[PDB]
Amino acid sequence: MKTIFSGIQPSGVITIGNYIGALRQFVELQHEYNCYFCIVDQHAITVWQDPHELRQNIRRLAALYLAVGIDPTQATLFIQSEVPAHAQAAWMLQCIVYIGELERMTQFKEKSAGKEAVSAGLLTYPPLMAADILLYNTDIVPVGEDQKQHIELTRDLAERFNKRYGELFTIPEARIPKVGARIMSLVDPTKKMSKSDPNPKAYITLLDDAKTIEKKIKSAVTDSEGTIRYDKEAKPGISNLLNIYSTLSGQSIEELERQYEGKGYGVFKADLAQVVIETLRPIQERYHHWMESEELDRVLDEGAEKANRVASEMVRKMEQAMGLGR
Amino acid sequence: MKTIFSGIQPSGVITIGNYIGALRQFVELQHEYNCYFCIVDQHAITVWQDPHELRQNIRRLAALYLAVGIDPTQATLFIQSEVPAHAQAAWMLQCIVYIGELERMTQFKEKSAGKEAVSAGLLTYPPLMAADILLYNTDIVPVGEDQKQHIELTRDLAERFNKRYGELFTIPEARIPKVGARIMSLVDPTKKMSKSDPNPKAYITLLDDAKTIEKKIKSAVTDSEGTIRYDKEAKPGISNLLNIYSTLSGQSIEELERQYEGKGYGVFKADLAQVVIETLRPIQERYHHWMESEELDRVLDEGAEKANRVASEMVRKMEQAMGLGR
Ligand SMILES: N[C@@H](Cc1c[nH]c2ccccc12)C(=O)O
Ligand SMILES: N[C@@H](Cc1c[nH]c2ccccc12)C(=O)O
Repeated sequence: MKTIFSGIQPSGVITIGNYIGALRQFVELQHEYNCYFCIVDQHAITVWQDPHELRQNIRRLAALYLAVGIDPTQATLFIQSEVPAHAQAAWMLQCIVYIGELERMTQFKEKSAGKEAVSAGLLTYPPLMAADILLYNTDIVPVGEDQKQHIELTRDLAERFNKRYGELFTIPEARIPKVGARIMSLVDPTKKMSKSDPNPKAYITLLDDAKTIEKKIKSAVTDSEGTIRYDKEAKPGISNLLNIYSTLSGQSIEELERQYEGKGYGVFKADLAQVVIETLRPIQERYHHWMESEELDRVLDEGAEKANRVASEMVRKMEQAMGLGR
Repeated sequence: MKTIFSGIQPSGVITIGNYIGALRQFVELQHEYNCYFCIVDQHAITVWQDPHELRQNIRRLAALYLAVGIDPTQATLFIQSEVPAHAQAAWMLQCIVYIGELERMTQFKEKSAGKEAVSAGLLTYPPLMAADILLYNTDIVPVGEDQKQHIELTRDLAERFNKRYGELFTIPEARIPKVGARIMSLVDPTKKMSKSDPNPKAYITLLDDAKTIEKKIKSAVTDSEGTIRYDKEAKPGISNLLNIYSTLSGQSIEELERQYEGKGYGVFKADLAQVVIETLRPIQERYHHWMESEELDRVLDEGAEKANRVASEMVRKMEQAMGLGR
């Protein structure tokens, strides 16, 4: 089948927005395509991290990905650092990428007006990300609007390498998410929902307990009209809430409007709070079952193992072309 | 015992000056100290390389080191790329080093007034070099006046890592060769002898054949005072020769001076030429023996093994501290 590579920054918290926009759809994709889900812990180290928190967030993320419904026998789930080829191929590519290319990256602006105290990791992480991708001959890389820049560079490195040393890598394509909706902040309906929002009331986490989901939805910003009708502009807040309600319950927007006809936001919010709790419940159940189970490790184990099989043969061929070793 | 780490760039052409200044001393030292001789092929790739050449020079140099007298049961001799812990540890170190430190690196001058098209690996090989040294707890690194700068950085990185994560690394020390024998070039006695000299007659290669040694020596530059007397200033050429002669035949400089009291440069050169030929003879043989012998790879294999055995361990500990993997 076609291959798909997806790197996951270990951070132990993914929003209902991530779930709805991309994650959820993967459970389907994993039968049509050959998926790889790498918990890129080496990339997470480019910025300060607490060792214990990071070690923890790596298990959390794997627990949660399985909990959501990723099948470890169908797809491949693994931790980046337990597959050495990543770092090995990262070095080889660093050697074919020019400094300029990495400097002119619309993300290295992190150098902040004379910071200087920036890890070289920040500057060099793109060639590692190219490795993550290229090592498995991936075809599609499900990234957002923002990442596109990195995809292009890996595409460039792939070809540069191919022409200099021979046809080895597959040029990857940056495919966008399905969504067709987008989940906005509950506190500012114009802004997009994210884990990195300074206000916790802005998002709902797949591990938020009922009491907290109840609390956050009540607070979600609506408007003064008092009617449950879809209106992108004019009624941003309601329209968002309706969007969340609809994708999770399977009921149309037209349907939900008709249902909440002469009802106000008070009950609407109380209803939504429920549909969310009813939807996260099994996930939070399964998740804890995975955090307790030693079967988790056995999964990561065969994950790496399956990944290593391919990565290695790729590096072998890379070292072969470059002229390294024997 | 104490550990000594030495990275060797693959070039297959080491001069009689390198030999006299460092190599020779190791055939002895390898019995007291724990020595690692790493053929840094990953570093050699930061600049344009031809696959065949690099692949070749790696053998040639392994052969050479054994020929000169490195006892593989006593010391460890391995190729860099064959021990993954090097790249792995290189990445983690790139993450605790700031971009400034790498730019203010007095060697990055190869940036050519803004040539811009330089391999990022060029800007980043210092962290790899720190890896190489640090992975083996090495106490001493025999580098010349030229590399000092890099040893300073690795001393720094090592110190930084230890403070953040705890005592793990030995802060190495750069210990130079035994002073007195600084072998200048055969054509310019104020210039140092190097494989990188554009005039072939400025140096003698451990594999230079008799006819070539004879011709280069004869053309060695001398003064007109026509006496075989040591004179650092005034008589540079003769003092160089007297140094090459002395260090090889074991005679004292004065001994040679007296022994030549009423002789000219014609005979002195004819004598020197043969004592050089006599010294390389067994090396050139042992070198060809090793080259075609399949035992070479076996030696390299047990080198990887021994190296990896320690490297893997140190990486495991580094990953532990940084918070990577499981
Ligand atoms: N920084 C990217 C990095 C990344 C690493 N490996 C990947 C694989 C696929 C897509 C992105 C990546 C992100 O968080 O998305
Ligand atoms: N550039 C140094 C690099 C080096 C790599 N690995 C090393 C290990 C020890 C000392 C120096 C190094 C040289 O050619 O000498």
